[PDB]
Amino acid sequence: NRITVPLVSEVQIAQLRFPVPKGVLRIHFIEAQDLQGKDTYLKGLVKGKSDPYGIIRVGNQIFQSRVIKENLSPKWNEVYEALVYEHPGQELEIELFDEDPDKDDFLGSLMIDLIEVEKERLLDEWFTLDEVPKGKLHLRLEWLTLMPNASNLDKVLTDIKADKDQANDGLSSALLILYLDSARNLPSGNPNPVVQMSVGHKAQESKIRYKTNEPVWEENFTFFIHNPKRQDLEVEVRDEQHQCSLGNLKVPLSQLLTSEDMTVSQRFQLSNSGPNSTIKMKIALRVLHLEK
Ligand SMILES: [Cl-]
Ligand SMILES: [Cl-]
Repeated sequence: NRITVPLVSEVQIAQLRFPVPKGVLRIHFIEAQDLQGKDTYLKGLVKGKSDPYGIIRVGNQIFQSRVIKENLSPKWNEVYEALVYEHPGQELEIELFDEDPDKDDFLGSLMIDLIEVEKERLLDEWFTLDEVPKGKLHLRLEWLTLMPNASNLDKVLTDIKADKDQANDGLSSALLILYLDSARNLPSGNPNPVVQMSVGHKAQESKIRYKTNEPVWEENFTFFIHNPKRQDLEVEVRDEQHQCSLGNLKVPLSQLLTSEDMTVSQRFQLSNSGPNSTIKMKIALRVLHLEK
């Protein structure tokens, strides 16, 4: 005969690791001057119709500028946003081409070291193009860091408004980083649950889970955010089998602006779902900031 007291505690069985951006590089693709024109043997009629455009690379992210026609001093005035991760020796790569009817001619290249850009926070400079006889490109580079509070949001939003360079998909004042853990007690008692997350027009999807009302995903996602004060995270759970909804969740990102470290982590009640139907997530907001 015994009286038994079990000594139980929470133990870390394992650990998921996901990459996170070290920051956001805002790239102003402004203009070039004195680019290489098209060669001829003797001088003649015409000078050669050059139509420059640029390809910009940061890691896996690629950006393509507009083609401006018949001009060796192109003026694009465009702006792109690239996520930057820890990756030693990583560079901003730029190649300029002439849009031709056949093979597009090469108009020069540029390779800038990021950890140099990070160090400078803000550049606004002319660079002499590499691998060409002549040509210079005008860039303005902003290295933006992640802040764990909304104290400076108001100013970046006004800067976004004042910035008049062309942005294909607008500019961002924040990143949304979230962890999709699992869901409980989904409808019917099975479906093949899949989650679709969106902020406005940005959309991303989880993997499919099969024949379960208790799906586990353990996936992480990152979204560019235009304006947290306005935008909602929309979460829809669907049955891949029958393409219908299993419930959804709308989360105004403004709620995060007033939370500790702008992060909430909880079980969320699903609407348009069963009773006690829920989804477990972590959701964090980080405001993009240019400091000195
Ligand atoms: Cl490239
Ligand atoms: Cl995005």
